[PDB]
Amino acid sequence: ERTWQDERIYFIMVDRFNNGNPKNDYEVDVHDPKAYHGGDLQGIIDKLDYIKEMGFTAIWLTPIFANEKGGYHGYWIEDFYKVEEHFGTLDDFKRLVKEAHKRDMKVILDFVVNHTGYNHPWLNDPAKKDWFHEKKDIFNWANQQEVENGWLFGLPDLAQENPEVKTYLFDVAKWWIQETDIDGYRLDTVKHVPKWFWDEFAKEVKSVKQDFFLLGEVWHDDPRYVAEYGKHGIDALIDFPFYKEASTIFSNVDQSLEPLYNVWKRNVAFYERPYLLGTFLDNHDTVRFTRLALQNRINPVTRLKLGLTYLFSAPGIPIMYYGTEIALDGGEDPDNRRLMNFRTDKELIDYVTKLGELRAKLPSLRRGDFELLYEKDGMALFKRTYEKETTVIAINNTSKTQKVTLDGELEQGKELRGLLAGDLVRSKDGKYDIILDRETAEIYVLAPKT
Ligand SMILES: OC[C@H]1O[C@H](O[C@H]2[C@H](O)[C@@H](O)[C@@H](O)O[C@@H]2CO)[C@H](O)[C@@H](O)[C@@H]1O
Ligand SMILES: [Ca+2]
Ligand SMILES: [Ca+2]
Ligand SMILES: [Ca+2]
Ligand SMILES: [Ca+2]
Repeated sequence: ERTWQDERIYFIMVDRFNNGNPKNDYEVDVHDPKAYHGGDLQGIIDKLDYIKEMGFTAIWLTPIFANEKGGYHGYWIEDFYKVEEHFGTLDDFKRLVKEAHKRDMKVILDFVVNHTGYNHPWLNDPAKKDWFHEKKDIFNWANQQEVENGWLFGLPDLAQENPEVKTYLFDVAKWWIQETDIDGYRLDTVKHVPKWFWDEFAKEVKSVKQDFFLLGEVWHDDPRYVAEYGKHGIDALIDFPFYKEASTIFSNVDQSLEPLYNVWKRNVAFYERPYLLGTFLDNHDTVRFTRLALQNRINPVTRLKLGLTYLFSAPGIPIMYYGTEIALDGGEDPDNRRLMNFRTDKELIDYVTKLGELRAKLPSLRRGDFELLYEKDGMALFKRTYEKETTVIAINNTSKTQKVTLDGELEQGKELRGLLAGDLVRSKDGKYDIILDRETAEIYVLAPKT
């Protein structure tokens, strides 16, 4: 049966994906990095087959609720019960969900509880003074209550301690679920909101949809800090510790993969559900992984193939930011949120398709254990086993041809059939000699000798 461990997520910033209706292009200006660029819900529906053909099983949309001026990204909300006018209507969104569901795809909406836009009407309502915390900047970030009570980036910080605010938020959470039949929320700014709140929130949204999925963004690289939030009703967490290592290691050649395995081991140590961690090479808040490769003066296509190979073969829930599949460039926010281009070379689109198909086909890649057999200076072998399937993931992140011999770590008398690139390694006297040319990868299934 399908579980969230089995899912692959395609992550989209609505305004920056596909402008499928030019008639809602209000003040659009593609040459202003802080304007709306036109991407909308019709654009998303038009590309669902594109997304599915890459092997993606779910989509995550940045927030669709009406924003104030300047809020192209969706995080400066003006009305919690309205679809943003640039993106479409409520009916256009219900059709998106129906069309995703027709293709067996899940829909995750980005959901904000922490704050409103700078100019939300509530700020003028004398009866709403107590809906917001005192207007203060966050200074001591080691003070968790200051982090929870301060105005993040000057954004009006909602007071969940007020039961009217809490009820409003639960009410709206439940409404979108009941009205549009979405499958989950990606929860923004989870660490700026107190833990007791998430326990109650979780209980509310699953009371209306038993299997409703929550993915928490807890922006921190310490897994002990992040994992505490999984005890408060949030199913899955964004893996910033994975990201930190994967972005760095795969953006240049001749770098050790071992820190990624320690990320795993630490995930098993600290989290209740270590397969339910969202893994990624970049996102809408980081520099593009392509930019990291460019900065290192090295071919980004090659870097992405190795990184994506790891992403689609390691534990977790892969989350691929729109544009990864065309090596879309971009520096810091807002330059990491460039309009998508659908008319490029297809090399990475096809590669990603292969990887998504292999992750779907090979249950060891979704549910297997995860063992490190060998790692030296970027040359890595991993093993995964699920029931009677054994897979070996070989990533040569070195600038040399590498030969590694396994002798004991695999059952003798068999062969490793390469499913990514067609390699074949037969057991010779109980040994498997694995050869990979520089900056290549292969995913092998252990099978009878042919
Ligand atoms: O105006 C400040 C800031 O707000 C938004 O940032 C988001 C971020 O994208 C989320 O993933 C998360 O960390 O919460 C933030 C606040 O909701 C905009 O995305 C950003 O461009 C802007 O500077
Ligand atoms: Ca449009
Ligand atoms: Ca608006
Ligand atoms: Ca807060
Ligand atoms: Ca080693």
